[PDB]
Amino acid sequence: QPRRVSFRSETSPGYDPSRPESFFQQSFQRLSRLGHGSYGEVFKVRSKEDGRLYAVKRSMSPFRGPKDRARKLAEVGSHEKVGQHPCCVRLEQAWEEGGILYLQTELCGPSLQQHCEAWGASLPEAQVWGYLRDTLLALAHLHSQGLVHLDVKPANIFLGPRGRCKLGDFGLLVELGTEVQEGDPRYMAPELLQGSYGTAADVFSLGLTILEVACNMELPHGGEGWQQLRQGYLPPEFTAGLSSELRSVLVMMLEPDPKLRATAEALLALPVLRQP
Ligand SMILES: Cc1ccc(O)c(C)c1-n1c(N)c(C(N)=O)c2nc3cc(Br)ccc3nc21
Repeated sequence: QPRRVSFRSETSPGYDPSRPESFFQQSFQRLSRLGHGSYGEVFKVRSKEDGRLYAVKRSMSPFRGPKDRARKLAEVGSHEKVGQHPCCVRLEQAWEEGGILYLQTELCGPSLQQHCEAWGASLPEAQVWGYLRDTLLALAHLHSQGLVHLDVKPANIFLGPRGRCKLGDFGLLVELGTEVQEGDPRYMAPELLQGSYGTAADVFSLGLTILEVACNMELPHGGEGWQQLRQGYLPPEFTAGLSSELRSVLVMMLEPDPKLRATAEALLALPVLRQP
């Protein structure tokens, strides 16, 4: 039986409990599969209730134990803490059935990773600035409530109409308070190695995210190149095309010291990052 999942109607017309098919198969029409992996499968679906378009992600295998169930269900809780924000993916409803967790969110466009692969070059700075502003707005929303995304990267930023984008994938989100999972080392803030976790980590990740898409550069997983991006100076070989304004903003975001690194509110207050 399907049960609703929320951390705040735990018990549908298109779904008959007498029928043996699952709630997902009975109340949704799978138009296409947006992605699949160890996390499970993501489908572009049309709801048989209101007809609007949504995206539903389901886990791959049933819950192994209580720890696995609580680990997967924690994403729903983190998504609720974010709340409704124009630059954050909105969660409609979440439910479990047969040890499988389903998350239904609004349908967004392609991820920033897919867009940059298709463009096959450095993104135009006009597109970069808008994506930097929208993600900073999302980060400022999370940071104001004491939340750290910890996985800001092109794959977790989804494009929208008119050059807008939304932040997604809150599985690694933690609430700073008086349980951290491993993140992508290519976008890892330098202080995370020493266990210093704070909202400043997201700003550094977005800095490397923008640096990657604005220069079409592959971020290193480790080594000397990993250090060079974290010593306070930018690599001149790929940052030549960057404008003086964008380069200065990246230097602010890539400050190795968390105490000195600028905040999302401070960056958004700058005139270059104000909505034109
Ligand atoms: C389904 C879902 C649940 C929770 C959550 O936080 C997010 C961001 C989503 N979610 C979307 N709302 C996507 C979209 N296009 O609207 C979307 N596309 C994906 C593509 C790949 Br490949 C892998 C995972 C994806 N997860 C997605």
